[PDB]
Amino acid sequence: EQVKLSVELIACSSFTPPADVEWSTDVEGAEALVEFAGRACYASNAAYLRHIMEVGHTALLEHANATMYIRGISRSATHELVRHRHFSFSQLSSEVVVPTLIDEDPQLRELFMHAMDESRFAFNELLNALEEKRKKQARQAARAVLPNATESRIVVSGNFRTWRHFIGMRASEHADVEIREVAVECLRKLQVAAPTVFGDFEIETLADGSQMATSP
Repeated sequence: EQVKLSVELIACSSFTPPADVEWSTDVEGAEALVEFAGRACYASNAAYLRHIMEVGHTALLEHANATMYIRGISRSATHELVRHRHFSFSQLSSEVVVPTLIDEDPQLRELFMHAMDESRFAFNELLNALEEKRKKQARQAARAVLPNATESRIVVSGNFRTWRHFIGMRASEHADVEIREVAVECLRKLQVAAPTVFGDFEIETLADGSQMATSP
């Protein structure tokens, strides 16, 4: 069965100022935390976070964290995701993800889904023969025939700087296609959660229908 990408923001930083500190702000949560961390080194929130980014003191963004639950991401794009070492992961220990270039062609999709069945048939058949004559090891041996398109479900956490770095690298290049879509959907959720920290990124749709994000 074919599944599509679904990214859900499941965690963000909840902020509470210290009682004795004389300080108030217009925003609530992670952006108030980044503002507190900035002022703690020595007008409004959005004006202040614009200045942090302008001077490029991104070490302050490391206090705010966000967690994503990502579904409908292939094993290969999950491998590209875990290459980013400053994230923490929890991965799922049948569903299949089809590349956009194949999905937009019904002829190619029919052939892709046929190959997905072939792999599943080969997996089931090998697993049976392995369990005929320890069974945890029979499953992980049989999994060797499973394609890169196999859907994985992953919980991913990192600070705002780690996110800004992931988006800035993946949502810009072309190359690769799936990891872009993941990065654009992550940014979109982060722009709802933290408008100013992630407002410099501009989401645009390309000629071929896929989206990308760039920053000056």
